[PDB]
Amino acid sequence: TMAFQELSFQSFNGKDNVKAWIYTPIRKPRGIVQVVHGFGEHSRRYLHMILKFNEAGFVVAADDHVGHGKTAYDSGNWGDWGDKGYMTMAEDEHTLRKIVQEQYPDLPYFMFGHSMGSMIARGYAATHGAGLSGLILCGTSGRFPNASKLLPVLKNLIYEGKGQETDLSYLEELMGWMTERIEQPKTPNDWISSDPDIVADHANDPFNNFTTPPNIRSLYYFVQMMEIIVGTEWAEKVPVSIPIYNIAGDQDPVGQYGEGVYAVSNWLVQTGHHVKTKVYPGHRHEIHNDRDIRDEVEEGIISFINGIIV
Repeated sequence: TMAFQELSFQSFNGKDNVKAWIYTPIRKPRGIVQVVHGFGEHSRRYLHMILKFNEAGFVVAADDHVGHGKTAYDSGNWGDWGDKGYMTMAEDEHTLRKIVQEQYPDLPYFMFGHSMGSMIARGYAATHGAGLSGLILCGTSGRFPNASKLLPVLKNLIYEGKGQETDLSYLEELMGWMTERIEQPKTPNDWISSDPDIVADHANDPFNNFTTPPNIRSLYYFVQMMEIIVGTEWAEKVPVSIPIYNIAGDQDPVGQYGEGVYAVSNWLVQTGHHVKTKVYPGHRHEIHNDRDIRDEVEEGIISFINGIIV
């Protein structure tokens, strides 16, 4: 058996080589947690959480998705998720899962996803959820504003040959509203946290994407991933054998300031799932990075997982 590992595998899109890591506990492993990062960030922002999971006895698997992190940094491809459709990221998560479960075949397996990573996790739980012991969603979305609107527009642009073109105005339409509750925001990303130092670190980290907006087909995929997970029509597809932990800050626009986070919990409860929810008052998107609650947020996830393994 192997401990800390660097690995890589070919993407579902057939062109990108996905960079990934496995972190193992020193104690006898009790479970696996697969960590799925969000839009424009990367998996090594999560080292603090990963080490907490390691010290709880959990193996941790994480990759940098196509267009992100070391995957984008090594290839130079920051703006194209490829030509195989919106499930590309969920399929790459499935590949990493099979790799880590080949090394640890008999452990309870949990998936954690933050932001777009919770959208990937939610779609994954509806397509590959067989075998999951638990699902943790952080900073997830309800019905995301303007997403329905851009879907046909982007789809038409694709069939017109514009798929690999880049246009910043579509992302700004999708995302530009998100500082709306913030008095005088210094940056368009101030909604990630009310701590300016976290926003500045996010901006200064070269493995986050501040160079290239995603091209038109990649934006299409993003909006598809937002829309395919909406309502009980999505929730019914998630096996009720998977309990769900749903956490967010109530100043977070992604989840409509607590309302859409509880809407998602309701969709799942309505369809027969066991759901535990926790909304942290007065916090924006990245509750797991806010330093005044970070330890509490991580302990809550571990306590949820321990409750299932027990």
